Amino acid sequence: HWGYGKHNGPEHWHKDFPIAKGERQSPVDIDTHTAKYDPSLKPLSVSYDQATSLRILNNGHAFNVEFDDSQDKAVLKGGPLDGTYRLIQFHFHWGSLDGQGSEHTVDKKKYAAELHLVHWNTKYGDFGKAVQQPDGLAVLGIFLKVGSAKPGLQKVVDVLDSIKTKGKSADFTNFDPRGLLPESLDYWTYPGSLTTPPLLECVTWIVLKEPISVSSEQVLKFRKLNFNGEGEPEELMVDNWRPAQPLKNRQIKASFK
Ligand SMILES: [Zn+2]
Repeated sequence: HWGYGKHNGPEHWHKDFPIAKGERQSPVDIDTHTAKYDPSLKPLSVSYDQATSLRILNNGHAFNVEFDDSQDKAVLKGGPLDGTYRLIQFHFHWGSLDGQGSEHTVDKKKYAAELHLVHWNTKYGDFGKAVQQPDGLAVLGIFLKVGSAKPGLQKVVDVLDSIKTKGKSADFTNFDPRGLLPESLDYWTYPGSLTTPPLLECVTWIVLKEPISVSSEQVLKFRKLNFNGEGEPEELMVDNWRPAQPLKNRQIKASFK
């Protein structure tokens, strides 16, 4: 099955998921000089005050912090978006080394990791229906660099030992995703895809310009996770990122000058 090894990594995915070679695949390189300011964007609205986290799951390719998405509790609106998008989960992609790990790049620069806050358009009723639509999802992407600790990340880091291996979950209530955001909401946006199989072309990407800083120790804890299940050969969950895909007939827009 697909993964991030030599034998089953991104360069193989097209065999089972031909949309891997599609017209609007993600991630992409963000060429900051060619992105264009778009006056027509609306201000981004990130409304996370009423968020209800539920659980954290090691799904074998990342860990997802899952939310109650049965009401409009944690929603994204504005920016390029029409309508209301509900937070369903967030997860990260990260490297084996601090010099790689992000999926998007900025002028070819790779960050140590990238946070994806995944939201679905409430007009489509559930996530599964939303991923079948061209405007089904909105994913807020945030780069991570290594420097100072991120205090709002620590609660995530410290539960990771309980979900070391694929298929493990743990209760994860009362986590506040506001503690993962940078100061600025300036962003780039473009139409793209899921970055994991099934690679569906259903995402409006909103990638923040300002990275967050995490500590060495925090990223090192990400790197102790396992891709494998308990009782299978240990394979560290590292380098779980898809590289940049061709931009094709897309323009990246900026919210800022
Ligand atoms: Zn992701």
